[PDB]
Amino acid sequence: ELTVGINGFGRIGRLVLRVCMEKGIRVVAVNDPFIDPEYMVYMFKYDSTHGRYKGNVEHKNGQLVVDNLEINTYQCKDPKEIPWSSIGNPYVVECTGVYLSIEAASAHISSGARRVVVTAPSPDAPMFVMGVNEKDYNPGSMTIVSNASCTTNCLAPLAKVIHENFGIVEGLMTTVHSYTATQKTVDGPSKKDWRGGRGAHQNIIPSSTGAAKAVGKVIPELKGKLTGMAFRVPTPNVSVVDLTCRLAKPASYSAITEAVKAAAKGPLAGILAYTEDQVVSTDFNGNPHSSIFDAKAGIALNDNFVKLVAWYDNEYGYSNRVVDLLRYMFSRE
Amino acid sequence: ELTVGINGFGRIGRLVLRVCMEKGIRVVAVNDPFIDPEYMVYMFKYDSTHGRYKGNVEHKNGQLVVDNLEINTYQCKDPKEIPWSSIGNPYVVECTGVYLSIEAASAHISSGARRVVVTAPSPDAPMFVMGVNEKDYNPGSMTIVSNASCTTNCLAPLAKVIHENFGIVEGLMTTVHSYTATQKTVDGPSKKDWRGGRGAHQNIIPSSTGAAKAVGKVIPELKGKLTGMAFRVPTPNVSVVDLTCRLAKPASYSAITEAVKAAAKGPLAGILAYTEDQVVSTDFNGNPHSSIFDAKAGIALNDNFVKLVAWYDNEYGYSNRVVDLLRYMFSRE
Amino acid sequence: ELTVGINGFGRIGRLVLRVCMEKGIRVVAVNDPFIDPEYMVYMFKYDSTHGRYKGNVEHKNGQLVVDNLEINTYQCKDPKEIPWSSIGNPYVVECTGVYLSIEAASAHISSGARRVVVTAPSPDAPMFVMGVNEKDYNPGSMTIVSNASCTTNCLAPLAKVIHENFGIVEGLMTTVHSYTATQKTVDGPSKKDWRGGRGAHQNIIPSSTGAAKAVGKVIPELKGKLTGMAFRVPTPNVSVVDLTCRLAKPASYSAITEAVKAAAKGPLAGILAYTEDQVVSTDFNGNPHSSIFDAKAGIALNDNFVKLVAWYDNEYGYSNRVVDLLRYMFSRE
Amino acid sequence: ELTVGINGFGRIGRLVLRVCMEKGIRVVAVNDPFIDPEYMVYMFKYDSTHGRYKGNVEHKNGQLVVDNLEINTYQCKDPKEIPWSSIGNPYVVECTGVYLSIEAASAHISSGARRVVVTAPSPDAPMFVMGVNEKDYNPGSMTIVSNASCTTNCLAPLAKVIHENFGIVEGLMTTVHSYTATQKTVDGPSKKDWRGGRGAHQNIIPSSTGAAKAVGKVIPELKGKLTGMAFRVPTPNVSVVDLTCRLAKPASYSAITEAVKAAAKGPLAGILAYTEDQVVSTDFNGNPHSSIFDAKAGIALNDNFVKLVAWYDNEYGYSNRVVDLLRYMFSRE
Repeated sequence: ELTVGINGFGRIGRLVLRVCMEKGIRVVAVNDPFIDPEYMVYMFKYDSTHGRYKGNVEHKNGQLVVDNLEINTYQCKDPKEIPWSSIGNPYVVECTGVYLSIEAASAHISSGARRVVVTAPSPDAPMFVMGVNEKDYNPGSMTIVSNASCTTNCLAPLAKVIHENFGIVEGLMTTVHSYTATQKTVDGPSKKDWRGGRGAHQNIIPSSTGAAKAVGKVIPELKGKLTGMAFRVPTPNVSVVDLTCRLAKPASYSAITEAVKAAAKGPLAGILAYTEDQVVSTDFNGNPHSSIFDAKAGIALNDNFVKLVAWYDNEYGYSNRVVDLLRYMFSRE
Repeated sequence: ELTVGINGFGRIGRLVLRVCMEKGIRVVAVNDPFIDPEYMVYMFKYDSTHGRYKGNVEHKNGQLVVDNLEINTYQCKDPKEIPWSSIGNPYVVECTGVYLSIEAASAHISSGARRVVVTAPSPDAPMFVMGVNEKDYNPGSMTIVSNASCTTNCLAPLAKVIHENFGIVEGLMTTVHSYTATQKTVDGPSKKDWRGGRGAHQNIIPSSTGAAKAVGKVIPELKGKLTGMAFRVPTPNVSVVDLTCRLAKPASYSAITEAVKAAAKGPLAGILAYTEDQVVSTDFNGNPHSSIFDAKAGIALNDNFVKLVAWYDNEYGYSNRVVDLLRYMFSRE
Repeated sequence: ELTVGINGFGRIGRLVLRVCMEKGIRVVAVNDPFIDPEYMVYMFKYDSTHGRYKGNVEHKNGQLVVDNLEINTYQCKDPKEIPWSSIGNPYVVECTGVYLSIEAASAHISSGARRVVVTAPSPDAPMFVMGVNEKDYNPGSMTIVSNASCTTNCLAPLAKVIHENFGIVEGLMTTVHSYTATQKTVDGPSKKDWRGGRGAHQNIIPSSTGAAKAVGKVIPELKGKLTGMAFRVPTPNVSVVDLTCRLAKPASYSAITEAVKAAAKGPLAGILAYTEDQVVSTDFNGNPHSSIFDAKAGIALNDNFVKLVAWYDNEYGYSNRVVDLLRYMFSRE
Repeated sequence: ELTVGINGFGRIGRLVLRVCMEKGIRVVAVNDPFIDPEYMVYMFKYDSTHGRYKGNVEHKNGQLVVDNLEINTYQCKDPKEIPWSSIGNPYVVECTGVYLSIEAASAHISSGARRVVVTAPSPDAPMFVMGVNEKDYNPGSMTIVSNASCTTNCLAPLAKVIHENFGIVEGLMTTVHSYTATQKTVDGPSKKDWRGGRGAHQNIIPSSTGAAKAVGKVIPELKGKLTGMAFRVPTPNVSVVDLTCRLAKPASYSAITEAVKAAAKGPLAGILAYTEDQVVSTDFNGNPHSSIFDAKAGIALNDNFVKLVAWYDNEYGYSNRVVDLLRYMFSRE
């Protein structure tokens, strides 16, 4: 059926595997040049933020075995050398962060991948946010695709609802974001992101993200109407979007919440959720949604100028969307 | 000369004492119903975020002795019972957070305080931000005063510059704020701020603040043009203001930075500072400024819609302003 | 059958309720003077370290409703005024930390509690560690009992195995322990534990515990042979015991691990667990065991002098034991 | 006079530079293949744990300029290619962690370094702890030397005092240690230290250290009498030694503290310090001592079996000793 190969067994690769297991999608191979099979077992079995894997994990004859599913493993430094074609022609999830362009990722294709999903923004690959524009995917012309960013996946669904109901004249986004693997435990080297080299654990760290502007790629009507930035703070997971926007049509705060509520119950079900509870970040650790609107946290200056709040599990929600995109793409073959 | 009595030996009271020592202002008494003199020594001598006191601290004959300065100590539960009049008639810094109204704080006056500064917003007491409106202080009519909040003290100076140069049509503020003493180490009781009861250390915690709106009290032209909210995050000190505003007159980002730069060098010197360095929060721990503009962290969508970033040491900067206000008030007797 | 009333809805009270639900023990009432029913719902529904409650929680007609179980709620400041006798005569779990002595806790009895388990060490109430000395419980004479401390519950089972196999001549314990509700977010007041007032999140904090010595109360042969202390560190949950002991009979490290392994598989199953994996603290969050021996972390200088390591979820493991003690006590009526 | 070149501008290299400035030792060059001069300025100027550099730092003409001292900079990947001989023949501090053996470090020598101090334990280079065995240094035969580890530098001075006064029959050490640059922000790859790959900020992490055993290299009478291990915890700096030892001669706890006190006031002044205050870890951030004995934190089971506690700033204290070792070595030329 749908079969999946994963390149890179970092945080995304591992959670993607977990999600595939949960959604019953067959993973046929994992490739990582650095992480051997016995070590894969350990990294998958135990997880500091998401807990122990709820099934069984073992290594056998150079294979990763998860709940009796035997998964091939490779240690190729070059995508070109991965034998995708010898193990069916799976969809490939590209999680290394190193092959973002269509040209770079196309290496997978030449080695036998039927299609490729890049788990990061791409300079040129078509970008998709489930619930927003996946229907623009076209199998006739799109062999390599991007699932955008965790952040864009949180903001876009919310921007869609607000724009379609009220009209976003212009918006500026801040994401208060958990620290990540690219960061440092103590002040260390990060030569093209100096602030990002500073102790992740000790600091609030300003960061530049194209995540808000990129919404204009999945919602063309918003091109040039959004940008923003980030603060990385000392939490290990879960992040929050803080969107300040001016609306075309005037909207009471209650009209806004009612619109979001309706979207969550209906067309954006499973993508955008809604809460009125007095929640905090940990309440969304392990939440599969792309975006959870926080009604009570937001505030309006007036009917045309408002600040909207939405939570996202930047690891798990995004990983869930990657698998959702694979499934959708496959339904379109 | 100017003499100072301090009520409450919590974080603010202790740093205020430290600042008084640093600026050579004589503190004649500290009152706290709970913290005995020997314990005062310990709490003042050692500080997890601001380091050890750089001088000497001892207890002797029921007095706190700091760098040979003998300071009286009291343990009164009721301001009315504090013998201010018997030890000169000092200005009193009210740091308990419990006597915010003019009526409540007036207890100090009836017991002999010449004037009172409330180290928190007040329902009715006149509110002042040094560098913004202290000149509206009037000794003929104002015996009880408020130094506003740490947050308002960061935002107001910046809002002044932006408004006076370009005009703020409307603005929405978010402060990413370090956790505080009102918070909890683990999920515990906070019955009129449920989110604030959740583990401070584990969570990004949305919080409601009137700090942005209160800017309209010190800058009347901005009444009704500002509001905002907060996220409390797992850092012990230093916070950051994130102001999204629409400007009347169009302003390039460089025009904005040049205006702020000029204010810092001139009329707002010692209050508002300016940086273009790749800074993070810890870089401002122990900074005495009310607000440090971060040129490179901010971002503009266009000449009329911008997001501006300013740092503040919510403990030390504010404590410095409290003492500055005392000194100014005294210069006006 | 067995029915349970819980006094105090703090971390222990809440997890005890959770465990009772999990093990099918009927809780008939919760008393807390400060936490109202609607707030109880919130505190139980969401948990920063243990995640959302996996069932349903609502408030109705002054009752807490958990998975359709209607639970009475009270707000009595005095145990004497709690109507235990009016709702059957349940076993009472005393979790406030305020009524530790037999005399203080007996208030529950006079108001109708059939028996009382104090979830903390008691100056005089008989103390029990499941798997070690519960069989010494006697329903004829013991109406008020203590479940000791989390720490003692981790150390005692391990000490039992080591003593019975090899003989502990003497031992010194350090527990590296997560911060707790008694600690402070920032340097604040703690007049009979000065170090414990210091910022929990910023500091390694030495602490005095009678937990190791108290093992001599549940294992009489070890009276006078054990003591120790603690370091509180910036983790929200899960702790670790570090036991340095001299052995009577010489024991290779492999002999030691084999003994612990056998104990875990057999007589101490469900109390003591055993691992040889490369684990860290988060791997034991939500673990119900009293003690998980870490084979590879320990180290021996020689056959008679060794350092042994055992993990414990100081919240959940202990809460499980409280309920286990209730069940055992009931089987003895 | 004494001139110093530093290889590697990581945490140690930077603090060593800071210390050299403070103690008036001339640093003539810094080499780092990755960190360019402009970036060096930034990394030295700002420090998350130790605060901003208290002087001036600039880059000019490929030179690092600190308080008007012009320092050469190089970007050589191979020690052999560093022009030590062209800039006098300085002592070289080897801080990369990559050239630990006499053979590897000798590359510095062949390129003109007069002597080399390795800022880490070495498989074969003579190891020194200031205050313990520096007098065994011999310039006739020792061109390459090691300053041992931060941990060994904390334990050895304390062990010396205890052994010389009472006799250590055997001891087991635990160090509760702050996380370091080798650790990871979130669960990531660490193939020869699996536990050390786990999130540093979320976890208590058991770690194997030869630091206690290595004391037998600087105090020969203790060879085979000491070993231990570590727990890495979520603090950015400052660590603590927890030494459990059996004594030959019986010693009251007061006898022990009196011995340490006398050692600190006399022969080990500037190396070992002594406190009876209710201290916590942050109280020692920026402390230059190798070891600060904590009298009140320790505990004795009896006169021959005791647990002793000593703090160390694992970054700054060690860096100070490196420079002290350089100075001592030079006094011996």
